[PDB]
Amino acid sequence: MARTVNSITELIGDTPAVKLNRIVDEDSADVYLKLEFMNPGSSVKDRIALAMIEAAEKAGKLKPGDTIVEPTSGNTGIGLAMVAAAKGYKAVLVMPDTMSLERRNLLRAYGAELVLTPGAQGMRGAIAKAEELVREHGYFMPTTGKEIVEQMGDQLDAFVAGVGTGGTITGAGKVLREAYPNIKIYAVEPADDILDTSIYDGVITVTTEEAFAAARRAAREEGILGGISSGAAIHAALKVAKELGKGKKVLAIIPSNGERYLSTPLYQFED
Repeated sequence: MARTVNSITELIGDTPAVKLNRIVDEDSADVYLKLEFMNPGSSVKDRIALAMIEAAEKAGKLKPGDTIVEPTSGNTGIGLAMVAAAKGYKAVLVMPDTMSLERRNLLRAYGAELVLTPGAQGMRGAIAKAEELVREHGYFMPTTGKEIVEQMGDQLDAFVAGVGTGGTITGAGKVLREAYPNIKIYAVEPADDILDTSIYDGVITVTTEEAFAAARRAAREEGILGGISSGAAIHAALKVAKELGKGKKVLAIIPSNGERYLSTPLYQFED
């Protein structure tokens, strides 16, 4: 059970699922939280970062020590910086200039080179700058479901995940529906020629207030400390769980750890 590997990237994935025992009413289905912050980069985005780079390698678009440019932000940026370092690639991350000095310290610690774009232009601005760098320098610019089946075994009634996890949802769903034909999949979002409906059955909207409440509660009562998007998923999972009722099972994705959001109002206290 104690494992030995050749690279930290091999640690990405196979995240554990923890059954909730206190914040769930006696009437609800059982709720399980898959902790993606258990990834080496501490977020579900370690997965997409690894996948992006492995696709580039498989496609012969990358050779040892090559430079890769990528317009990115948030947890995906951290994931790419870590993966690039472990793989030996030189990462040039084009990111909206909205992060703190310490975040830049983190990214640079992995050897990533940062190119900061206008904060007000968001990703569009980053994307534009990256395409610019490519034309000037010629830089190269480029499992969750399986794990869930293994962990949930023969039964899973509902799957819940934030829209911030994007393709993770999209990809895990194909596996889940095949293992659990009757499963319902819900995409969770901030309150703020046949159609394919396979990605999700319904959208669940959660207010920042509801999100804060759920994350604070799970942290206090279960010792599970997630970020804001995590509180939203928890609230959604509890909601769905109440409708399903006893004997049923719900699993939700916890994308990141609260330790990365201590400067936000999430765990802000009076003093």
